[PDB]
Amino acid sequence: ASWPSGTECIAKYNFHGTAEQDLPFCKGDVLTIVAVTKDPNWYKAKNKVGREGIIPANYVQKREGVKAGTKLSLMPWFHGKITREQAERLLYPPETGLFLVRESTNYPGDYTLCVSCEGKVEHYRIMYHASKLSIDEEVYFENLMQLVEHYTTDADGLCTRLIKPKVMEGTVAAQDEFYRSGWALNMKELKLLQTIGKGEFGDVMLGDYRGNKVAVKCIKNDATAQAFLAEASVMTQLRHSNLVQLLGVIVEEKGGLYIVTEYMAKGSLVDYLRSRGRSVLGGDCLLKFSLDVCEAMEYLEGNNFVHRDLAARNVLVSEDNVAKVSDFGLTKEASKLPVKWTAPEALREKKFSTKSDVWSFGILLWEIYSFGRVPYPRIPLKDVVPRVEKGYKMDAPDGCPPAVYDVMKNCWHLDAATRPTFLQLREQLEHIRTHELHL
Repeated sequence: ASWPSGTECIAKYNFHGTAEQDLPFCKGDVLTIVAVTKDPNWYKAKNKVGREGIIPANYVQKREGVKAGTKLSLMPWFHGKITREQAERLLYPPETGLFLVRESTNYPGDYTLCVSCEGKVEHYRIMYHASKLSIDEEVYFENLMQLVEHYTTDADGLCTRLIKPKVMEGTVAAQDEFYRSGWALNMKELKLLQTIGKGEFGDVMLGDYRGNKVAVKCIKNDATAQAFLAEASVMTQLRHSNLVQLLGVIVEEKGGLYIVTEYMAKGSLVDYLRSRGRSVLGGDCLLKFSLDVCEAMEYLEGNNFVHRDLAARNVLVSEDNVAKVSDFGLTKEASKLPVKWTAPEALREKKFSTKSDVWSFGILLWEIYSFGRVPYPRIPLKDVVPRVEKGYKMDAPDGCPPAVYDVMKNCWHLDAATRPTFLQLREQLEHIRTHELHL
């Protein structure tokens, strides 16, 4: 079947054109299909700037979503909860360098490396502490992939170096999955310029990819890389003008895992507010930011996703002032959470829902109209939930429009079901804007 009009394809190679009708393009460029020609090998398509022309199907890769199934993985040789004996069975015919990683039955929370040395299969314990992996407690690693790169390059103490992986069955190489779905990027074209932020769950760096500024993120404490997979996957499925856009994924076999994202020149919404402040940001600007976030959220709810981590810090601003939700690490379909932003039922119940997201939206608005100030200002972090559950609610910020504050309050009802829908939030923020109840 030919690619329907509107299909997106990423260029695998540079195309210089064979005829005058042809549309040239560079490797990595995004092409939107217009229509297939009389010859299935060529399509009419447009580039980002809109220019149309003919291009070869062979040269482009259809871009599509990737589902982080329970079988999707970056470690063929990883076998999850496999038992010692099982590894012995999986590794029965004595082969030097035949290895496989499994979780640790023996020592809970850690992992175990299993190798076939000399008619025997050695089992080395991999300790997980302070978010790092280590066998000899001399060399540490961020993930099991780097550990395998290492011990494959040299035995470095082990009875033998690793040579051949015992590929678990059902494993789906995420590297070619993201590759075939048009989301794979090349490390050689990425130059990491500087670190924009070193956070608790990941790092973000400004970079240069094929000439354009880009944001690169890596995820901490993710030994199996599943946090990485989960975040990348969901991102390949999100497409809204108020959601930070995924540009691609970078997987170095050594173990460096990165998520390349559009660059947002103005930094987090928190900072933008604090820097420019009250004397610069008018009411329209503040309401405009609220609507931006609200639409992003209505989109997520409409696609059955729960953000679970909505806050001014996780909202970035582009060069021309468009606020976009970012940081989709905790994003999952209707099911640690930041206490000051999370709804009571959410911290207590094991399931999260859009209604908790709405609660967080309420908190975020307060952040917006407070110009970055931190939630629950004069209260100890150990009183919040109990005070809140005892009906406490922050005071409307200084100079906050009463109508805006009522939206906040409406987000803070203790009975989740009574909280507004994101569409109802948009409608009310629009009702406010329409009558200028914010000016």
